[PDB]
Amino acid sequence: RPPNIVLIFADDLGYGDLGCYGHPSSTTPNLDQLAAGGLRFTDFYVPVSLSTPSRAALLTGRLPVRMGMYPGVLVPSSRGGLPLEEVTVAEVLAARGYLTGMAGKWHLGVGPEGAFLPPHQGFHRFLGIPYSHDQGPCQNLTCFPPATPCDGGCDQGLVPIPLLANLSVEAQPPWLPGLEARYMAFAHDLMADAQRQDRPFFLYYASHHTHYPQFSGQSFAERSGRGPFGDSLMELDAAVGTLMTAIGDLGLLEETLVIFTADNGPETMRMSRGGCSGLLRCGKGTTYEGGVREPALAFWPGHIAPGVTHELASSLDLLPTLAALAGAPLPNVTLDGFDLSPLLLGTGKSPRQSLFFYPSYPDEVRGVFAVRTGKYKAHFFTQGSAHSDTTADPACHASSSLTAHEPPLLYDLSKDPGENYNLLGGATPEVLQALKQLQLLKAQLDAAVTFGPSQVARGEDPALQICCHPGCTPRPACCHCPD
Amino acid sequence: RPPNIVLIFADDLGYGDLGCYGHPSSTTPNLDQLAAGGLRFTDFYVPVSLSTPSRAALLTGRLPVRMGMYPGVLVPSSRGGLPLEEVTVAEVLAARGYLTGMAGKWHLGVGPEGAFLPPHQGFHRFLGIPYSHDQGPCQNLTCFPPATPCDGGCDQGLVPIPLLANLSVEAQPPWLPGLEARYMAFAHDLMADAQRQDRPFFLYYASHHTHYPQFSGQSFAERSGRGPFGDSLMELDAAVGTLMTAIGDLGLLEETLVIFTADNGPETMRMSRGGCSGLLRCGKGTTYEGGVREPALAFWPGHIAPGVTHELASSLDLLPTLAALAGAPLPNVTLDGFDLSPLLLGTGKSPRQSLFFYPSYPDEVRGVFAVRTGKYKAHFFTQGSAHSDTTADPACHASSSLTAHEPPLLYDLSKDPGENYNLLGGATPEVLQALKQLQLLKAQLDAAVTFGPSQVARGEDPALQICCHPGCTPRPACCHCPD
Ligand SMILES: *[C@@H]1O[C@H](CO)[C@@H](O[C@@H]2O[C@H](CO)[C@@H](O)[C@H](O)[C@H]2NC(C)=O)[C@H](O)[C@H]1NC(C)=O
Ligand SMILES: *[C@@H]1O[C@H](CO)[C@@H](O[C@@H]2O[C@H](CO)[C@@H](O)[C@H](O)[C@H]2NC(C)=O)[C@H](O)[C@H]1NC(C)=O
Ligand SMILES: *[C@H]1O[C@H](CO)[C@@H](O)[C@H](O)[C@H]1NC(C)=O
Ligand SMILES: *[C@H]1O[C@H](CO)[C@@H](O)[C@H](O)[C@H]1NC(C)=O
Ligand SMILES: [Ca+2]
Ligand SMILES: [Ca+2]
Repeated sequence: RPPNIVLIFADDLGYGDLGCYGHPSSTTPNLDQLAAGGLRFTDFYVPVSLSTPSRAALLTGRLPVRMGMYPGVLVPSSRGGLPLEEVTVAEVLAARGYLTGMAGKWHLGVGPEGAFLPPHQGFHRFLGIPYSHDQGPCQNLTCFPPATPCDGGCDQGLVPIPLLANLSVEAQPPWLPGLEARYMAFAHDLMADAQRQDRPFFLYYASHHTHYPQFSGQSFAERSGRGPFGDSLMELDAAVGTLMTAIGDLGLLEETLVIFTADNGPETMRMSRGGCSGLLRCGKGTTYEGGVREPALAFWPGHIAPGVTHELASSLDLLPTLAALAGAPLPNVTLDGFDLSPLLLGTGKSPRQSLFFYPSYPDEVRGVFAVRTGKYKAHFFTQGSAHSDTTADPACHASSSLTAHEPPLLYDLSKDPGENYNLLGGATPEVLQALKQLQLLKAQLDAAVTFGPSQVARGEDPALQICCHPGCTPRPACCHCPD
Repeated sequence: RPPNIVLIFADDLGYGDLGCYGHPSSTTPNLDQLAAGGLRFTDFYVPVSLSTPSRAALLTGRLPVRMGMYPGVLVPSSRGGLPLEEVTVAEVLAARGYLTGMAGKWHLGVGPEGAFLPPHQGFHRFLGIPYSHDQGPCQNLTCFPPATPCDGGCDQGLVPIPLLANLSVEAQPPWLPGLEARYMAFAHDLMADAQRQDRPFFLYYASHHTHYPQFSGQSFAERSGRGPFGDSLMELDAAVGTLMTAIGDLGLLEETLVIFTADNGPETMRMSRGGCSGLLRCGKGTTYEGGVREPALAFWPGHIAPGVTHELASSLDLLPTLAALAGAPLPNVTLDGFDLSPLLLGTGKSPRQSLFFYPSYPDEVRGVFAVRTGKYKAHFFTQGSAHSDTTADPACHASSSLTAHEPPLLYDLSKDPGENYNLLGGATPEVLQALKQLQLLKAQLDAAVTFGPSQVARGEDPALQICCHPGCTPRPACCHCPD
């Protein structure tokens, strides 16, 4: 019998946000304990620094550019979404007799009759928002009780964010200070049912947590010490705790594999209400460490030895890793990941020796922007980001345009993870030997990988906006059904 | 019977260097365990971001500007040093019947016949270099065995660094790849003797560790994963381990209070071979968090509850804290510190509510550069530093000259410890109320504190350079006695 997999996927969390990762004020008790009793990756990456592509790669285990999950992210009125031909981790496990279930943010397309929603991609049960919770007007919405409004107002001219239970709207807009509660409930039931069915569950908890606007329940409002972002993180931390408790009460501790990560770097344009990359450079939207290197914590008593690994690993490896643990047959499609089970089980090292990064807006001409092999990371193309704005380092700002590099900026991450000192900026046979390998790795991938038809380029059709009242007037303002 | 105090004082270590503080490659096993089994301060500060003044404040418990320990640091040919009228933590404990002992860097003056050396300031035994180990030519010196030279060559035109055993030279220059060994030996003996004398020991371990040039024994050379700086840190970590072991073998675990800290922020001009402030801003020489906020770890089983405190605390508080634990009578002099024992013993909160910072080169006209109260830190004067050069943020570079601020740059460290978003940059009654308190605190201190006669201004007399061969020729090149 395979393990009970629980894959938590935080939204917009930085490398230096968790308490166990070095943040001064952040309050993350449950996660620190999870990290104290299980593996803690120091070098865990994501292929792209954005929600849509990152999430796409997590579920399919393939590079975003293959399935056309570019450029940028999907909006509510988008026509495209994650192709059904693409097999997700949920589909692979479902066939293995798993009771799959998702709670929260999808952001992988909605389409016509909801053809791109979770139920069609492999999940049995679902409860959550089809996209980023800020992609809908939030002027009237309350982020913190009793009646503290959400700052910014979010995206205007759009239908209020709906809370989809499978394929039907349960609320619109859902009460944010209590949205989290519904997810934990949905989780507990999913696990309980799976237990009394003698069936292994797969809980994909994609939290809206630490993505803007920052929201929380009365139990966390001004209770973190780190303000709005802190309160929102404290809730995410509690959510992990309640899940661990629920699993504990069911006696499934040594029979449950828990994984935690974030989809991309901190949106620093959010300032005091945004994440923190820590020592890493820049954040969301950039190919710098601060935008692609996300935290990670493996937990599974009796199988996962408590420690800290520096082995190379990516979210692209989760599908094969989880498939291997479940004994589930791997798909025919060419996966860009590896089986990290040896690393987790402590029976060997990670197969990951090289990493490839693509920008927010990629293209077949330039190709991969950054490539890492061992401790060396080359930067063939550097670019700033609006998401990485307001910081002290000008290399992150949107002002910094796309610049080419020949030879590429070579960084020894083992001694310079902050990417401040370029080696080629001037050599050493070791460095020179690495340069050649990195330049070849790029060329070999660019030639092999072929960009799939851009889904985001399919266009926007406002008629696709999920409305609570079908055939309503005047849309979209008339689509309501609060709690 | 009072506790066995062991005060470790690292040299040039950053906030984000230790593994338990969030560094990706740093290898610090022993220190992480020390931090896992005892208090870990997230907000621990030092009055000035330089060796001499910082160290002066540690031992005397008073602000560097009072005793004239400015401007900058003391050189080998300096005439001044820490005034004997000033009572150190060693003197207070000595009267309490403590077997005081120091190992390593002094950097608090040498003077004429060594009138400023440890033996005159309160230490019974001593073994270490009278100042920074880079303040002497290191072209021929070996930093890493078998024969890997020290980079940079260090300070030229000076007498090679001597290893002073009390008041007499034991070696000059001492073998660096084995200097650490001598200190640990000296420590073990100090503790053993104190034990068989039924007397409490006071071990002040001022390591040269992580100060340039980076050195290490064969047991750490290319063994840290983080290069030269990593190897040097791994040794410092081992040094802490061997001390813990020695204390363990003597059965003095629950009877020994261990404290770890650094004197100032990371010298970033050293680049890949320098420290790391982490999320904090700038480093050594600046009044920014990265230069004044140092790591800290309290350890004392059965008395120190394992946790992480965010309470305000400074190195200025160590003297009174340690004096209180030892039951030792506090000196008549006005101390700028507080008794942190309640915090350590978990019987209460810290008395520290405000912190004051002075620049590398201070003056009576400008006064304190930065003031902190609770979670707000004002910047009345900002300045860069040559020590903080080569970084990405231009506010740290020496290029950034001393600029005044009215109103001062107000930062809410609880949500913005990185000092990126100025509040007054534009308010909130809370902020406005804090501004007034901070502006008053500055004015009240500037008026009260009177600058003591600048010791570093006393001049340089080359005849004061410690020479192995007295009445030698041709000096200083002729002062030798290796191992
Ligand atoms: C999503 O739809 C499925 C049915 O397609 C729901 O599953 C049933 O849920 C009830 C409890 O509400 C159980 O008693 C049934 O055994 C479930 N059937 C199966 C086949 O699993 C599921 O609850 C729905 N979830 C949401 C959030 O709407
Ligand atoms: C520093 O000087 C003191 C004497 O002033 C030395 O102390 C003696 O050390 C020996 C061992 O070497 C002991 O047997 C004596 O009992 C010690 N006497 C006292 C009064 O403590 C000390 O060893 C010297 N240390 C160095 C490093 O030179
Ligand atoms: C709140 O105001 C916004 C415009 O600021 C509008 O879009 C929304 O419909 C209003 N809703 C309520 C409940 O007042
Ligand atoms: C080594 O060379 C330096 C000059 O580069 C000189 O100061 C020193 O005395 C020399 N020592 C030896 C042992 O060669
Ligand atoms: Ca995201
Ligand atoms: Ca120093």
